[PDB]
Amino acid sequence: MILQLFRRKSKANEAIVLRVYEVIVAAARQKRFYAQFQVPDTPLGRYEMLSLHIFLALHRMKGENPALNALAQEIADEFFKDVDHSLRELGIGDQGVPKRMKKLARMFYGRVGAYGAALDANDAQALAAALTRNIRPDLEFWPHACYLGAYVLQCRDCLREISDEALAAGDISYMDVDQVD
Ligand SMILES: [Mg+2]
Ligand SMILES: [Mg+2]
Repeated sequence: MILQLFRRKSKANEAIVLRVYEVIVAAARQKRFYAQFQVPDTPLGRYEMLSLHIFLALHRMKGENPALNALAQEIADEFFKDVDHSLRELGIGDQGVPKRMKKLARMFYGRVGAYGAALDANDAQALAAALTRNIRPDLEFWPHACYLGAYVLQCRDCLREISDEALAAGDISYMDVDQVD
C-alpha cells in the first residue's frame, strides 16, 4: 500500500503547487496596483508585485511544520525559475553576469527582509518606507505607499488565520485590493 500512497500524494503535490502558485500570480496582477497606486507597469515593477506576494506566502509558511516548509521550498523554486526567464526576456543571461542566480536570490531575500521586520513589529511607517524604497525610490514621498501597506498588513492577517492543514492542502487566499479603504 505504501507505494500507491506515495504515488497518489506525489501527484497531488504537483497539483497543489500549481494552484498555489497561480493564486499568488493572480494576486500580484490586480489592476489597482498599476492604475490608482502608481506601481510601474514595467518588467521591474511587475517583479516588485510578484516578489511581495511570494514573500507573504513564505513568511506565513516558515516554521516547524514539515509540510508547510516543503510547500515554501516548492513556491521558492517556481519563483526563481520564473525570474530566471524574466531576466532572459531583457537580455540578462550569463554572458557578463556570472553568479546570476545567486545574485538574484540575494536581491530577493535581502530586499524583502524589511517587509518581514515591519510586519513582525506591526510598524506601518516602517512598512511604507520599505515599500517606497523598493518600488518608488524616485519619489521622496509616495502618496499611495500607506494604501499598499494597509493591503499588505491585511494579507498577513488573513494568511495567519488559515489553518496549517488547509494551507498545506492548497487553500491559500489574499485580500481583494479593490476593497481596501
Ligand atoms: Mg516542484
Ligand atoms: Mg513572466
